[PDB]
Amino acid sequence: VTVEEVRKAQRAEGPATVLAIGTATPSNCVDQATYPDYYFRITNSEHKTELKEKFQRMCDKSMIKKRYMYLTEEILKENPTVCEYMAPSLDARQDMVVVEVPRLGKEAATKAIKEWGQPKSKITHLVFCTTSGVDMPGADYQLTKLLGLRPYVKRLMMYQQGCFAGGTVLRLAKDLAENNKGARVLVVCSEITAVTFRGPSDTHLDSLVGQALFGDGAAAVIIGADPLPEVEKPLFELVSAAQTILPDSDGAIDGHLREVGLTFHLLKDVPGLISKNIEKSLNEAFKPIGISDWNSLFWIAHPGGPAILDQVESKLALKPEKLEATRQVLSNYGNMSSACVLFILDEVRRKSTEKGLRTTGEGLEWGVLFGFGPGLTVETVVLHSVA
Amino acid sequence: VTVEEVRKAQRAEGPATVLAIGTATPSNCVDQATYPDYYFRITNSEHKTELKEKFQRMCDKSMIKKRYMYLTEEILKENPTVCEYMAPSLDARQDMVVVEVPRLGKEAATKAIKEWGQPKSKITHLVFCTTSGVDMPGADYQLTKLLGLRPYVKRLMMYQQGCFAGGTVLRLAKDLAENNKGARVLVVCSEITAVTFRGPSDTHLDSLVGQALFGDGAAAVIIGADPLPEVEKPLFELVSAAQTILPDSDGAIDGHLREVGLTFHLLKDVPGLISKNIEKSLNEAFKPIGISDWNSLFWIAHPGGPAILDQVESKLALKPEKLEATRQVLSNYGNMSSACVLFILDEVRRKSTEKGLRTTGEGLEWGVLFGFGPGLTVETVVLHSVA
Repeated sequence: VTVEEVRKAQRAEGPATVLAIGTATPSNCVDQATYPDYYFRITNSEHKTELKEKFQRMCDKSMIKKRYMYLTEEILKENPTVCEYMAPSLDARQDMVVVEVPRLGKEAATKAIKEWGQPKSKITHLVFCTTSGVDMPGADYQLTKLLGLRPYVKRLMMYQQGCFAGGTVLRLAKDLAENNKGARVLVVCSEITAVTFRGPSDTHLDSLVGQALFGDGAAAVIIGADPLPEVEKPLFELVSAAQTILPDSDGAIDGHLREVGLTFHLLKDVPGLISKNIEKSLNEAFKPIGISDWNSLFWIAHPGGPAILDQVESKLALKPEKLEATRQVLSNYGNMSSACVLFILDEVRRKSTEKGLRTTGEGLEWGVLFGFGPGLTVETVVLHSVA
Repeated sequence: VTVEEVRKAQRAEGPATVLAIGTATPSNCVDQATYPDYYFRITNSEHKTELKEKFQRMCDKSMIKKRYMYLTEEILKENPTVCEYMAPSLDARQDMVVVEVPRLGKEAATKAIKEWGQPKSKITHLVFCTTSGVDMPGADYQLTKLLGLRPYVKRLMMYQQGCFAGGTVLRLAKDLAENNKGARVLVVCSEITAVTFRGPSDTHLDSLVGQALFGDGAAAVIIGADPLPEVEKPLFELVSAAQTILPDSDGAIDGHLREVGLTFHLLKDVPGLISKNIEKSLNEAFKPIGISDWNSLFWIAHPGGPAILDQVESKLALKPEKLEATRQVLSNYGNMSSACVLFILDEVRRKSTEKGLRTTGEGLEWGVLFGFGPGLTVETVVLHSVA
């Protein structure tokens, strides 16, 4: 037998297809309205009255109503170094997220697999993504053990990538599914802010921004090409996937894993940089297939913060309806990093089904999924809806 | 315009092909024969006679002649916490490797690209792998920046996987190259032991094994499908790629990133586990091809330790010269983790040319590449040589 013959028999035929979506969050629901009172109490910072006033404004303008957090008051009372702005606490943080990340990931994966309707032994690939903690063997191994997947599942562990990774994992699963016949890829993004939670500082307001925006959550997706008729139910098709680094964006967002845990730094105008350059990525993606009206697409954008959405909306003159699904998730979950865009994808097909629309993409044919993160990196995924 | 139409024009035709191999190490060469004297001196443990005696026997049995290490005596003098067995030192270690890992990686990448002969702007994908530190943005961004790759290069950052990742990155690049027409993938593995280096402890001899085996190094590979005639020169073909977790190997190899840096643990007979199970991976991979004689293959195996090679050799009854290239790399470089098999792959084709053999695979047609690591995980890649 020749290599050319193996290649022919080994590869799939059709486009990568989203076959199921499942989501999960911690049980502790934290409402944004009174978070500043709670936050400044548990971090023993109630004497910092002016800084609390600043934080109240941050939360009021975050356009977040609630978040879900693994960290509770009880847990934080047992981990006082985590409550400090900067105290040695990495070990404490790691002990938490090394367990919680794959645990929450399992919940999302179970729901996705349940929707899927196929035996979990049919899962051939696993892409696990997180920005919360690192370990060897990784969370991918732990999840495989918790779920009881086949030991010969082909795993890819994606650590410490940040907010754009939601697009990255789809970009990955696409090539895995399309290049391997019978391949069914379980994608899981799980994020826990226990690694980034910390007390307030008067001279580090960019770190406070994180405390106002980031929430916990996990999302899982099954992806495969050549869907089995009747048995499997396509939701979306992955058409193409691009990644790029924005011009003049060096050091805009930095995150370092230190003895004090994961630190968060903002140096440049992230909303300005994204809105200034995003149309270039839209052109690159959609010019080949003859689309120039961005309002004719159904949208999924990472809600890093409300300012990104507002300025992208303004720059492109998007109708308010376009980013409704995005803003809805931001409102009800906050910024769950890499998992966000998968929650939003789930929201789009939900509202489409509920409204009884022509397609899973709000009745539209083509869509776009955006991830934004450190780099500054922009992930662009072209989507097609299903009837 | 249809999705099906896009897919047909989007994919590549032929098998993923290795077009170039480049390697690099720190300039500081460390002699293994006298390493026990040096190591126990620089870690202020000269008074630990019995332990030093044990370490001398470890080093003598390691079958390593020398290693290359970024860590010099000068650097260790300025970072005393790194010399201790367990002292807070992660920040010091991170400051080192966040820079060195992409620096050494670029050195290897430049060599590969030079052999390749094409413009670096023809690189469409970057797979970067390392077990040495984490940062946001990651080493993949830094490499893209330093090397001057196009901003829209599609990056995959693989952190904290360990020794089996040498096979993982090939499995990855295989799908990226074969599913995307014109795709050319730069794969880079870069490993720096500055994260794991620590002083000796009476009651943690498994950690001491690491100090005897692990060395620094980086390897880079250009991978693509549909090689251009004349201008590009194929070296190997990637036929298939598998991954699996061995039975009853739970917790055989653990690695934890903590405030003392990266720790290393052994709990089970790793050589025994691999040797006992490796033939299952061989059959699973080669029964389809119609091969059952493992001596008809050319071999690349991760030299985790000499014991693994010796027990695999006897278990399969391999002719002694089958693991010649593997042992040669172990002797000259030690265990460079994920980069090892790429050094060995380079050794095989150089050695074959030097012998004037009919193929790049020691004059043979089919070959196998193994990675072993935390899981206990095994990666298996079927290779085909080039005339």
